Amino acid sequence: RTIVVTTILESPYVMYKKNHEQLEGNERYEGYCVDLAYEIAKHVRIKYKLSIVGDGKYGARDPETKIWNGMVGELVYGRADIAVAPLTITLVREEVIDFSKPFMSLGISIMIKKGTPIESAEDLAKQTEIAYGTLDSGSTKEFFRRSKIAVYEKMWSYMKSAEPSVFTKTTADGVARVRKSKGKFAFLLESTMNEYIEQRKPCDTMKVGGNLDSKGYGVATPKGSALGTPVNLAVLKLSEQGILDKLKNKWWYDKGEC
Amino acid sequence: RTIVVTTILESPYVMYKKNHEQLEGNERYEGYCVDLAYEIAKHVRIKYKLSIVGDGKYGARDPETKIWNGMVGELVYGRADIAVAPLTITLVREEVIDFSKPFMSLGISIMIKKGTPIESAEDLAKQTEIAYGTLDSGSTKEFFRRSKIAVYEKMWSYMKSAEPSVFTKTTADGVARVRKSKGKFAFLLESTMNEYIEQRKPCDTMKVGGNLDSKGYGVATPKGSALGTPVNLAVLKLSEQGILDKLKNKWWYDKGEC
Ligand SMILES: NC(=O)CN1CCCC1=O
Ligand SMILES: NC(=O)CN1CCCC1=O
Ligand SMILES: N[C@@H](CCC(=O)O)C(=O)O
Ligand SMILES: N[C@@H](CCC(=O)O)C(=O)O
Ligand SMILES: [Zn+2]
Ligand SMILES: [Zn+2]
Repeated sequence: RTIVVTTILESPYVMYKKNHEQLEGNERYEGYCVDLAYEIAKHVRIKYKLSIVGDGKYGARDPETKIWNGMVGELVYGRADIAVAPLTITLVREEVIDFSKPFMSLGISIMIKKGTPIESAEDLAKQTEIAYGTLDSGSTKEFFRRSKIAVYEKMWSYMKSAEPSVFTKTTADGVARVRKSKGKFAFLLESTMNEYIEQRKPCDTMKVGGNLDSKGYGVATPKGSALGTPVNLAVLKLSEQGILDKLKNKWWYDKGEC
Repeated sequence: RTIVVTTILESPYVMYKKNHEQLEGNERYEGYCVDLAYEIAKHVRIKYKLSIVGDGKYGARDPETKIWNGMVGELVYGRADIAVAPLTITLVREEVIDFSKPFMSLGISIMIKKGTPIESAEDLAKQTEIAYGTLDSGSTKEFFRRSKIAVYEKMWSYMKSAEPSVFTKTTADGVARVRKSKGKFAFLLESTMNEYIEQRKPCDTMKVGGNLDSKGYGVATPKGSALGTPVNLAVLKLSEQGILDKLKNKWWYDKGEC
Protein backbone atom coordinates (compact mmCIF):
# COMPACT_ATOMS: atom_id res chain seq x y z
CA ARG A 1 0.00 0.00 0.00
CA THR A 2 2.98 2.32 0.49
CA ILE A 3 4.66 2.45 -2.90
CA VAL A 4 8.40 2.94 -3.33
CA VAL A 5 9.40 5.92 -5.46
CA THR A 6 13.04 5.67 -6.56
CA THR A 7 14.70 9.01 -7.32
CA ILE A 8 18.12 10.65 -7.37
CA LEU A 9 19.93 13.51 -5.62
CA GLU A 10 20.31 16.00 -8.44
CA SER A 11 19.73 19.72 -8.02
CA PRO A 12 17.18 21.23 -8.21
CA TYR A 13 15.12 18.05 -8.71
CA VAL A 14 15.84 16.41 -5.37
CA MET A 15 18.05 18.01 -2.69
CA TYR A 16 18.49 17.60 1.06
CA LYS A 17 16.59 20.29 3.04
CA LYS A 18 18.90 22.49 5.20
CA ASN A 19 17.98 20.64 8.42
CA HIS A 20 17.55 17.18 6.87
CA GLU A 21 19.75 15.44 9.43
CA GLN A 22 17.11 16.36 11.98
CA LEU A 23 14.28 14.94 9.83
CA GLU A 24 13.00 11.66 8.52
CA GLY A 25 11.32 9.98 5.56
CA ASN A 26 10.00 12.20 2.81
CA GLU A 27 10.56 15.31 4.85
CA ARG A 28 14.33 15.00 4.38
CA TYR A 29 14.07 16.18 0.77
CA GLU A 30 12.94 19.10 -1.33
CA GLY A 31 12.94 20.11 -4.99
CA TYR A 32 11.10 19.89 -8.32
CA CYS A 33 10.67 16.09 -8.27
CA VAL A 34 9.72 16.05 -4.62
CA ASP A 35 6.90 18.44 -5.45
CA LEU A 36 6.12 16.49 -8.67
CA ALA A 37 5.92 13.25 -6.65
CA TYR A 38 3.57 14.83 -4.11
CA GLU A 39 1.25 16.12 -6.88
CA ILE A 40 1.15 12.89 -8.79
CA ALA A 41 0.52 10.87 -5.60
CA LYS A 42 -2.33 13.20 -4.81
CA HIS A 43 -4.01 12.59 -8.20
CA VAL A 44 -3.33 8.89 -8.33
CA ARG A 45 -4.34 8.67 -4.63
CA ILE A 46 -1.42 6.72 -3.20
CA LYS A 47 0.91 6.78 -0.21
CA TYR A 48 4.56 6.63 -1.18
CA LYS A 49 8.07 6.80 0.25
CA LEU A 50 10.94 8.52 -1.51
CA SER A 51 14.05 6.39 -1.90
CA ILE A 52 17.36 7.77 -3.19
CA VAL A 53 18.77 5.23 -5.60
CA GLY A 54 21.65 3.39 -3.89
CA ASP A 55 24.18 3.56 -6.70
CA GLY A 56 23.43 7.21 -7.59
CA LYS A 57 22.96 6.38 -11.29
CA TYR A 58 20.21 7.05 -13.81
CA GLY A 59 20.25 3.69 -15.53
CA ALA A 60 22.20 1.71 -18.06
CA ARG A 61 22.63 -1.91 -19.03
CA ASP A 62 26.04 -3.48 -18.44
CA PRO A 63 26.86 -4.95 -21.88
CA GLU A 64 28.56 -7.94 -20.20
CA THR A 65 26.25 -9.03 -17.38
CA LYS A 66 23.26 -7.47 -19.15
CA ILE A 67 22.15 -6.17 -15.71
CA TRP A 68 20.50 -2.73 -15.46
CA ASN A 69 21.82 -0.31 -12.83
CA GLY A 70 20.50 2.95 -11.44
CA MET A 71 16.80 3.83 -11.22
CA VAL A 72 16.00 1.87 -14.36
CA GLY A 73 17.35 -1.16 -12.51
CA GLU A 74 15.29 -0.47 -9.42
CA LEU A 75 12.15 -0.70 -11.61
CA VAL A 76 13.26 -3.64 -13.78
CA TYR A 77 14.03 -5.87 -10.75
CA GLY A 78 10.90 -4.81 -8.84
CA ARG A 79 12.59 -2.92 -5.99
CA ALA A 80 10.75 0.31 -6.78
CA ASP A 81 7.20 0.91 -8.05
CA ILE A 82 7.73 4.35 -9.65
CA ALA A 83 10.65 6.64 -10.49
CA VAL A 84 10.16 10.39 -10.33
CA ALA A 85 13.35 12.05 -11.46
CA PRO A 86 14.92 13.79 -14.43
CA LEU A 87 14.98 10.46 -16.30
CA THR A 88 15.33 10.79 -20.05
CA ILE A 89 12.90 8.88 -22.25
CA THR A 90 15.10 6.76 -24.59
CA LEU A 91 14.49 3.83 -26.93
CA VAL A 92 16.55 1.34 -24.95
CA ARG A 93 14.82 2.14 -21.70
CA GLU A 94 11.37 2.12 -23.32
CA GLU A 95 12.10 -1.53 -24.21
CA VAL A 96 12.34 -2.51 -20.53
CA ILE A 97 10.20 0.00 -18.58
CA ASP A 98 7.23 2.36 -19.22
CA PHE A 99 7.31 6.20 -19.21
CA SER A 100 4.59 8.77 -18.88
CA LYS A 101 4.40 11.43 -21.58
CA PRO A 102 7.18 13.99 -20.89
CA PHE A 103 6.88 16.32 -17.90
CA MET A 104 9.82 18.52 -19.07
CA SER A 105 11.23 19.08 -22.56
CA LEU A 106 15.02 19.54 -22.93
CA GLY A 107 18.14 18.73 -24.95
CA ILE A 108 21.87 18.16 -24.53
CA SER A 109 23.76 21.42 -24.18
CA ILE A 110 27.24 22.87 -23.63
CA MET A 111 28.23 24.49 -20.31
CA ILE A 112 31.33 26.72 -20.31
CA LYS A 113 33.09 28.83 -17.68
CA LYS A 114 32.33 32.40 -18.76
CA GLY A 115 34.89 33.78 -21.18
CA THR A 116 35.72 30.42 -22.71
CA PRO A 117 36.25 30.73 -26.52
CA ILE A 118 33.56 28.15 -27.48
CA GLU A 119 30.17 28.76 -29.12
CA SER A 120 29.20 25.35 -30.50
CA ALA A 121 29.81 21.62 -30.65
CA GLU A 122 31.74 22.28 -33.85
CA ASP A 123 33.98 24.67 -31.92
CA LEU A 124 34.86 21.94 -29.37
CA ALA A 125 35.33 19.15 -31.90
CA LYS A 126 37.88 21.10 -33.97
CA GLN A 127 40.30 21.85 -31.13
CA THR A 128 42.03 20.09 -28.21
CA GLU A 129 43.14 22.89 -25.86
CA ILE A 130 39.81 22.65 -24.07
CA ALA A 131 38.84 19.26 -22.73
CA TYR A 132 35.18 18.34 -22.52
CA GLY A 133 33.18 15.48 -20.99
CA THR A 134 29.82 14.16 -19.76
CA LEU A 135 28.15 12.35 -16.84
CA ASP A 136 28.94 8.62 -16.72
CA SER A 137 26.30 6.04 -17.45
CA GLY A 138 23.55 8.39 -18.57
CA SER A 139 21.74 9.28 -21.76
CA THR A 140 24.15 12.07 -22.82
CA LYS A 141 27.05 9.63 -22.84
CA GLU A 142 24.99 7.19 -24.89
CA PHE A 143 24.09 9.98 -27.34
CA PHE A 144 27.75 10.53 -28.21
CA ARG A 145 28.50 6.81 -28.21
CA ARG A 146 25.62 6.10 -30.59
CA SER A 147 25.74 9.16 -32.87
CA LYS A 148 26.35 8.77 -36.60
CA ILE A 149 26.62 12.52 -37.08
CA ALA A 150 30.15 13.62 -38.04
CA VAL A 151 30.86 16.28 -35.43
CA TYR A 152 29.47 14.11 -32.63
CA GLU A 153 31.35 11.07 -33.82
CA LYS A 154 34.48 13.20 -33.54
CA MET A 155 33.64 14.32 -30.05
CA TRP A 156 33.00 10.76 -29.00
CA SER A 157 36.31 9.56 -30.34
CA TYR A 158 38.01 12.24 -28.28
CA MET A 159 36.03 11.58 -25.08
CA LYS A 160 36.23 7.78 -25.25
CA SER A 161 40.02 7.95 -25.13
CA ALA A 162 40.70 11.13 -23.17
CA GLU A 163 43.08 10.69 -20.26
CA PRO A 164 42.46 11.53 -17.40
CA SER A 165 38.81 10.46 -17.72
CA VAL A 166 36.34 13.13 -18.78
CA PHE A 167 33.33 11.11 -17.66
CA THR A 168 32.24 12.36 -14.24
CA LYS A 169 30.29 10.28 -11.79
CA THR A 170 27.83 13.09 -10.93
CA THR A 171 26.68 16.29 -12.59
CA ALA A 172 28.02 18.27 -9.68
CA ASP A 173 31.56 16.93 -10.28
CA GLY A 174 31.30 18.09 -13.90
CA VAL A 175 30.22 21.55 -12.88
CA ALA A 176 33.07 21.83 -10.31
CA ARG A 177 35.50 20.77 -12.93
CA VAL A 178 34.29 23.49 -15.32
CA ARG A 179 34.51 26.03 -12.50
CA LYS A 180 38.01 25.01 -11.34
CA SER A 181 39.55 24.56 -14.80
CA LYS A 182 39.90 28.21 -15.74
CA GLY A 183 38.20 27.69 -19.09
CA LYS A 184 40.07 24.53 -20.07
CA PHE A 185 37.15 22.14 -19.43
CA ALA A 186 33.65 22.30 -20.84
CA PHE A 187 30.72 19.99 -19.79
CA LEU A 188 28.00 18.40 -21.92
CA LEU A 189 24.79 18.11 -19.93
CA GLU A 190 21.05 18.57 -20.27
CA SER A 191 19.84 22.13 -20.86
CA THR A 192 17.58 21.99 -17.76
CA MET A 193 20.56 21.30 -15.44
CA ASN A 194 22.68 23.76 -17.44
CA GLU A 195 20.00 26.46 -17.08
CA TYR A 196 19.66 25.87 -13.35
CA ILE A 197 23.44 26.13 -12.68
CA GLU A 198 23.65 29.31 -14.76
CA GLN A 199 21.21 30.92 -12.27
CA ARG A 200 23.25 30.06 -9.15
CA LYS A 201 26.21 31.87 -7.50
CA PRO A 202 29.14 32.26 -8.23
CA CYS A 203 27.41 32.85 -11.60
CA ASP A 204 30.57 31.87 -13.49
CA THR A 205 29.15 29.44 -16.09
CA MET A 206 26.75 29.78 -19.00
CA LYS A 207 24.98 27.70 -21.63
CA VAL A 208 26.33 28.27 -25.13
CA GLY A 209 24.79 27.52 -28.46
CA GLY A 210 21.63 25.66 -29.22
CA ASN A 211 20.69 22.24 -27.91
CA LEU A 212 22.02 19.18 -29.67
CA ASP A 213 18.71 17.29 -29.62
CA SER A 214 15.09 17.53 -28.45
CA LYS A 215 13.71 15.05 -26.00
CA GLY A 216 11.98 14.79 -22.64
CA TYR A 217 11.86 13.38 -19.09
CA GLY A 218 9.06 10.98 -18.10
CA VAL A 219 7.85 9.43 -14.88
CA ALA A 220 8.73 5.75 -15.10
CA THR A 221 7.06 2.48 -14.05
CA PRO A 222 7.81 -1.22 -14.44
CA LYS A 223 6.72 -2.53 -17.78
CA GLY A 224 3.05 -3.45 -17.74
CA SER A 225 2.42 -1.99 -14.27
CA ALA A 226 -1.06 -0.87 -13.32
CA LEU A 227 0.20 2.51 -12.08
CA GLY A 228 1.34 3.52 -15.58
CA THR A 229 -1.98 4.69 -16.93
CA PRO A 230 -3.02 6.80 -13.88
CA VAL A 231 0.44 8.33 -13.66
CA ASN A 232 0.31 9.24 -17.33
CA LEU A 233 -3.03 10.98 -17.01
CA ALA A 234 -1.79 12.74 -13.84
CA VAL A 235 1.21 14.13 -15.73
CA LEU A 236 -1.01 15.42 -18.54
CA LYS A 237 -3.41 17.04 -16.08
CA LEU A 238 -0.53 18.83 -14.26
CA SER A 239 0.82 19.96 -17.62
CA GLU A 240 -2.50 21.37 -18.77
CA GLN A 241 -3.24 23.07 -15.42
CA GLY A 242 0.16 24.81 -15.63
CA ILE A 243 1.51 23.20 -12.45
CA LEU A 244 4.57 21.91 -14.25
CA ASP A 245 5.34 25.45 -15.47
CA LYS A 246 4.75 26.74 -11.94
CA LEU A 247 7.20 24.21 -10.46
CA LYS A 248 9.86 24.94 -13.05
CA ASN A 249 9.59 28.62 -12.21
CA LYS A 250 9.74 27.86 -8.50
CA TRP A 251 12.94 25.83 -8.66
CA TRP A 252 14.90 27.56 -11.45
CA TYR A 253 14.03 31.20 -11.81
CA ASP A 254 12.01 32.60 -8.91
CA LYS A 255 15.20 32.42 -6.76
CA GLY A 256 17.67 33.28 -9.55
CA GLU A 257 20.94 34.80 -8.31
CA CYS A 258 22.61 35.94 -11.55
CA ARG B 1 -2.85 -5.47 -44.79
CA THR B 2 -2.94 -1.93 -46.19
CA ILE B 3 -3.46 0.27 -43.15
CA VAL B 4 -5.32 3.58 -43.31
CA VAL B 5 -3.36 6.60 -42.10
CA THR B 6 -5.65 9.55 -41.42
CA THR B 7 -3.98 12.97 -41.69
CA ILE B 8 -4.79 16.59 -42.46
CA LEU B 9 -3.88 19.23 -45.05
CA GLU B 10 -1.84 21.65 -42.98
CA SER B 11 1.37 23.24 -44.22
CA PRO B 12 4.13 22.17 -44.10
CA TYR B 13 2.98 18.85 -42.59
CA VAL B 14 0.86 17.65 -45.50
CA MET B 15 0.43 19.64 -48.73
CA TYR B 16 -0.61 18.84 -52.30
CA LYS B 17 2.42 18.44 -54.62
CA LYS B 18 2.45 20.98 -57.51
CA ASN B 19 1.19 18.41 -60.06
CA HIS B 20 -1.06 16.46 -57.68
CA GLU B 21 -4.08 16.55 -59.98
CA GLN B 22 -2.03 14.40 -62.35
CA LEU B 23 -1.15 11.90 -59.59
CA GLU B 24 -2.77 9.33 -57.38
CA GLY B 25 -2.69 7.77 -53.93
CA ASN B 26 0.18 8.69 -51.65
CA GLU B 27 2.02 10.42 -54.44
CA ARG B 28 -0.48 13.30 -54.36
CA TYR B 29 1.03 14.65 -51.14
CA GLU B 30 4.25 15.96 -49.69
CA GLY B 31 5.48 17.43 -46.41
CA TYR B 32 6.84 16.67 -42.94
CA CYS B 33 4.14 14.14 -42.01
CA VAL B 34 4.24 12.49 -45.40
CA ASP B 35 7.95 11.87 -44.84
CA LEU B 36 7.28 10.91 -41.18
CA ALA B 37 4.64 8.40 -42.31
CA TYR B 38 7.01 6.86 -44.86
CA GLU B 39 9.78 6.47 -42.23
CA ILE B 40 7.55 4.99 -39.59
CA ALA B 41 5.97 2.56 -42.10
CA LYS B 42 9.45 1.49 -43.09
CA HIS B 43 10.41 0.65 -39.47
CA VAL B 44 7.12 -0.92 -38.53
CA ARG B 45 7.13 -2.74 -41.92
CA ILE B 46 3.64 -1.93 -43.18
CA LYS B 47 1.90 -0.80 -46.34
CA TYR B 48 -0.34 2.20 -45.82
CA LYS B 49 -2.54 4.68 -47.65
CA LEU B 50 -2.74 8.35 -46.71
CA SER B 51 -6.28 9.63 -46.20
CA ILE B 52 -7.08 13.32 -45.69
CA VAL B 53 -9.63 13.54 -42.92
CA GLY B 54 -13.04 14.31 -44.46
CA ASP B 55 -14.13 17.06 -42.11
CA GLY B 56 -10.71 18.80 -42.05
CA LYS B 57 -10.63 18.85 -38.22
CA TYR B 58 -8.11 17.70 -35.63
CA GLY B 59 -10.55 16.22 -33.17
CA ALA B 60 -12.99 17.20 -30.48
CA ARG B 61 -15.96 15.69 -28.72
CA ASP B 62 -19.36 17.30 -29.32
CA PRO B 63 -20.59 17.92 -25.74
CA GLU B 64 -24.17 17.12 -26.84
CA THR B 65 -23.94 14.00 -29.01
CA LYS B 66 -20.67 13.00 -27.34
CA ILE B 67 -19.39 12.06 -30.83
CA TRP B 68 -15.72 12.69 -31.71
CA ASN B 69 -14.96 14.48 -34.98
CA GLY B 70 -11.77 14.99 -36.95
CA MET B 71 -8.84 12.56 -36.94
CA VAL B 72 -9.50 11.56 -33.34
CA GLY B 73 -12.92 10.42 -34.55
CA GLU B 74 -11.49 8.46 -37.44
CA LEU B 75 -9.47 6.41 -34.90
CA VAL B 76 -12.19 6.11 -32.24
CA TYR B 77 -14.76 4.69 -34.70
CA GLY B 78 -12.24 2.40 -36.43
CA ARG B 79 -12.14 4.11 -39.82
CA ALA B 80 -8.40 4.74 -39.63
CA ASP B 81 -5.60 2.62 -38.13
CA ILE B 82 -3.05 5.40 -37.49
CA ALA B 83 -2.96 9.20 -37.58
CA VAL B 84 0.25 10.94 -38.58
CA ALA B 85 -0.29 14.67 -38.28
CA PRO B 86 0.47 17.62 -36.03
CA LEU B 87 -1.94 16.20 -33.43
CA THR B 88 -1.45 17.56 -29.95
CA ILE B 89 -1.18 15.10 -27.07
CA THR B 90 -3.91 16.16 -24.57
CA LEU B 91 -5.53 14.57 -21.53
CA VAL B 92 -8.98 14.25 -23.08
CA ARG B 93 -7.69 12.58 -26.19
CA GLU B 94 -5.39 10.27 -24.22
CA GLU B 95 -8.57 8.95 -22.56
CA VAL B 96 -9.93 7.68 -25.89
CA ILE B 97 -6.89 6.98 -28.12
CA ASP B 98 -3.15 6.18 -27.73
CA PHE B 99 -0.21 8.46 -28.68
CA SER B 100 3.43 7.74 -29.29
CA LYS B 101 5.95 9.78 -27.32
CA PRO B 102 6.14 13.26 -28.94
CA PHE B 103 7.79 13.65 -32.34
CA MET B 104 7.84 17.49 -32.10
CA SER B 105 7.83 19.77 -29.05
CA LEU B 106 5.91 23.07 -29.25
CA GLY B 107 3.60 25.53 -27.49
CA ILE B 108 0.81 28.01 -28.20
CA SER B 109 2.16 31.28 -29.56
CA ILE B 110 1.09 34.70 -30.85
CA MET B 111 1.34 35.60 -34.56
CA ILE B 112 1.18 39.30 -35.48
CA LYS B 113 1.43 41.25 -38.73
CA LYS B 114 4.81 42.99 -38.47
CA GLY B 115 4.60 46.36 -36.77
CA THR B 116 1.65 45.45 -34.59
CA PRO B 117 2.03 46.96 -31.06
CA ILE B 118 1.78 43.61 -29.18
CA GLU B 119 4.54 41.71 -27.35
CA SER B 120 2.64 39.33 -25.08
CA ALA B 121 -0.63 37.69 -24.10
CA GLU B 122 -0.92 40.35 -21.41
CA ASP B 123 -0.66 43.01 -24.12
CA LEU B 124 -3.63 41.50 -26.01
CA ALA B 125 -5.79 40.86 -22.96
CA LYS B 126 -5.59 44.48 -21.75
CA GLN B 127 -6.83 46.11 -24.95
CA THR B 128 -9.62 45.74 -27.55
CA GLU B 129 -8.40 47.65 -30.62
CA ILE B 130 -6.75 44.48 -31.88
CA ALA B 131 -8.96 41.44 -32.23
CA TYR B 132 -7.46 38.00 -31.77
CA GLY B 133 -8.65 34.43 -32.32
CA THR B 134 -7.76 30.75 -32.78
CA LEU B 135 -8.49 27.69 -34.95
CA ASP B 136 -11.90 26.12 -34.26
CA SER B 137 -12.20 22.75 -32.61
CA GLY B 138 -8.55 22.24 -31.77
CA SER B 139 -6.36 22.11 -28.70
CA THR B 140 -5.53 25.86 -28.65
CA LYS B 141 -9.22 26.72 -28.38
CA GLU B 142 -9.61 24.20 -25.57
CA PHE B 143 -6.60 25.70 -23.78
CA PHE B 144 -8.30 29.09 -23.51
CA ARG B 145 -11.67 27.53 -22.70
CA ARG B 146 -10.16 25.44 -19.90
CA SER B 147 -7.58 27.85 -18.45
CA LYS B 148 -7.81 29.01 -14.84
CA ILE B 149 -5.00 31.50 -15.32
CA ALA B 150 -6.19 35.12 -15.09
CA VAL B 151 -4.86 36.58 -18.33
CA TYR B 152 -6.04 33.56 -20.34
CA GLU B 153 -9.43 33.56 -18.67
CA LYS B 154 -9.71 37.17 -19.83
CA MET B 155 -8.74 36.31 -23.37
CA TRP B 156 -11.25 33.50 -23.44
CA SER B 157 -14.07 35.72 -22.26
CA TYR B 158 -13.26 38.09 -25.09
CA MET B 159 -12.95 35.39 -27.77
CA LYS B 160 -16.01 33.39 -26.71
CA SER B 161 -18.22 36.42 -27.32
CA ALA B 162 -16.39 38.31 -30.06
CA GLU B 163 -18.55 39.21 -33.04
CA PRO B 164 -17.86 38.52 -35.93
CA SER B 165 -16.41 35.13 -34.92
CA VAL B 166 -12.68 34.99 -34.26
CA PHE B 167 -12.54 31.21 -34.48
CA THR B 168 -11.31 30.26 -37.94
CA LYS B 169 -12.03 26.94 -39.57
CA THR B 170 -8.43 26.43 -40.78
CA THR B 171 -5.03 27.78 -39.82
CA ALA B 172 -4.65 29.27 -43.26
CA ASP B 173 -7.80 31.40 -42.78
CA GLY B 174 -6.31 32.75 -39.55
CA VAL B 175 -3.06 33.66 -41.24
CA ALA B 176 -4.90 35.41 -44.12
CA ARG B 177 -6.91 37.33 -41.64
CA VAL B 178 -3.76 38.54 -39.85
CA ARG B 179 -2.26 39.49 -43.21
CA LYS B 180 -5.34 41.35 -44.49
CA SER B 181 -6.21 43.13 -41.24
CA LYS B 182 -3.48 45.74 -41.26
CA GLY B 183 -2.43 44.92 -37.71
CA LYS B 184 -5.93 44.80 -36.22
CA PHE B 185 -6.08 40.98 -35.91
CA ALA B 186 -3.63 38.69 -34.17
CA PHE B 187 -3.76 34.82 -34.27
CA LEU B 188 -3.08 32.30 -31.51
CA LEU B 189 -1.57 29.14 -32.96
CA GLU B 190 1.13 26.57 -32.30
CA SER B 191 4.72 27.82 -32.46
CA THR B 192 5.63 25.23 -35.13
CA MET B 193 2.98 26.60 -37.56
CA ASN B 194 3.84 30.15 -36.48
CA GLU B 195 7.55 29.53 -37.17
CA TYR B 196 6.85 28.02 -40.57
CA ILE B 197 4.65 30.96 -41.73
CA GLU B 198 7.25 33.46 -40.52
CA GLN B 199 9.71 31.89 -43.02
CA ARG B 200 7.41 32.22 -46.05
CA LYS B 201 6.81 35.18 -48.44
CA PRO B 202 5.40 37.87 -48.19
CA CYS B 203 7.32 37.67 -44.88
CA ASP B 204 4.84 40.03 -43.20
CA THR B 205 4.13 38.15 -39.93
CA MET B 206 6.22 37.17 -36.92
CA LYS B 207 6.00 35.24 -33.68
CA VAL B 208 6.03 37.46 -30.61
CA GLY B 209 6.79 36.64 -27.03
CA GLY B 210 7.38 33.28 -25.48
CA ASN B 211 5.13 30.26 -25.79
CA LEU B 212 2.13 29.96 -23.51
CA ASP B 213 2.69 26.28 -22.71
CA SER B 214 4.96 23.30 -23.46
CA LYS B 215 3.58 20.20 -25.06
CA GLY B 216 4.04 17.90 -28.02
CA TYR B 217 2.59 16.13 -31.08
CA GLY B 218 2.31 12.31 -31.12
CA VAL B 219 1.46 9.70 -33.69
CA ALA B 220 -1.93 8.31 -32.70
CA THR B 221 -3.57 4.87 -32.71
CA PRO B 222 -6.88 3.42 -31.53
CA LYS B 223 -6.83 2.62 -27.87
CA GLY B 224 -5.29 -0.79 -27.24
CA SER B 225 -4.18 -1.28 -30.86
CA ALA B 226 -1.29 -3.58 -31.63
CA LEU B 227 0.43 -0.94 -33.80
CA GLY B 228 0.93 1.38 -30.80
CA THR B 229 4.05 -0.21 -29.39
CA PRO B 230 5.97 -0.54 -32.72
CA VAL B 231 5.01 2.99 -33.71
CA ASN B 232 6.24 4.30 -30.39
CA LEU B 233 9.61 2.62 -30.71
CA ALA B 234 9.84 3.83 -34.34
CA VAL B 235 9.31 7.44 -33.23
CA LEU B 236 12.01 7.13 -30.56
CA LYS B 237 14.46 5.60 -33.03
CA LEU B 238 13.87 8.43 -35.57
CA SER B 239 14.32 10.96 -32.76
CA GLU B 240 17.60 9.46 -31.61
CA GLN B 241 18.98 9.05 -35.15
CA GLY B 242 18.27 12.75 -35.78
CA ILE B 243 15.80 12.11 -38.61
CA LEU B 244 13.14 14.19 -36.94
CA ASP B 245 15.58 17.12 -36.71
CA LYS B 246 16.51 16.55 -40.35
CA LEU B 247 12.86 16.64 -41.45
CA LYS B 248 12.11 19.76 -39.46
CA ASN B 249 15.05 21.48 -41.12
CA LYS B 250 13.91 20.26 -44.53
CA TRP B 251 10.38 21.62 -44.26
CA TRP B 252 10.86 24.82 -42.24
CA TYR B 253 14.28 26.34 -42.66
CA ASP B 254 16.26 24.86 -45.56
CA LYS B 255 13.90 26.72 -47.97
CA GLY B 256 13.40 29.82 -45.79
CA GLU B 257 12.42 32.96 -47.74
CA CYS B 258 12.67 35.70 -45.09
N1 LIG C 1 19.13 20.82 -36.61
C1 LIG C 1 18.38 21.32 -35.47
O1 LIG C 1 18.12 22.48 -35.43
C2 LIG C 1 18.05 20.37 -34.31
N2 LIG C 1 17.38 20.97 -33.16
C3 LIG C 1 17.16 22.30 -33.02
C4 LIG C 1 16.48 22.52 -31.81
C5 LIG C 1 16.29 21.29 -31.21
C6 LIG C 1 16.84 20.31 -32.00
O2 LIG C 1 16.84 18.92 -31.70
N1 LIG D 1 6.02 30.33 -16.89
C1 LIG D 1 6.74 29.76 -18.01
O1 LIG D 1 7.80 30.22 -18.30
C2 LIG D 1 6.06 28.67 -18.87
N2 LIG D 1 6.81 28.22 -20.04
C3 LIG D 1 7.96 28.78 -20.47
C4 LIG D 1 8.40 28.09 -21.61
C5 LIG D 1 7.48 27.08 -21.86
C6 LIG D 1 6.48 27.13 -20.92
O2 LIG D 1 5.36 26.26 -20.88
N1 LIG E 1 18.77 12.62 -17.63
C1 LIG E 1 19.89 11.74 -17.95
C2 LIG E 1 21.05 11.95 -16.98
C3 LIG E 1 21.85 13.25 -17.27
C4 LIG E 1 22.74 13.15 -18.52
O1 LIG E 1 23.03 12.02 -18.98
O2 LIG E 1 23.16 14.23 -19.02
C5 LIG E 1 19.48 10.24 -17.94
O3 LIG E 1 18.32 9.92 -17.73
O4 LIG E 1 20.30 9.35 -18.12
N1 LIG F 1 -2.43 20.73 -33.13
C1 LIG F 1 -3.77 21.16 -32.74
C2 LIG F 1 -4.43 21.96 -33.86
C3 LIG F 1 -3.87 23.40 -34.00
C4 LIG F 1 -4.34 24.34 -32.88
O1 LIG F 1 -5.35 24.02 -32.20
O2 LIG F 1 -3.70 25.41 -32.71
C5 LIG F 1 -4.68 19.98 -32.35
O3 LIG F 1 -4.24 18.83 -32.32
O4 LIG F 1 -5.86 20.15 -32.04
ZN1 LIG G 1 26.20 15.59 8.94
ZN1 LIG H 1 -7.86 21.79 -60.32
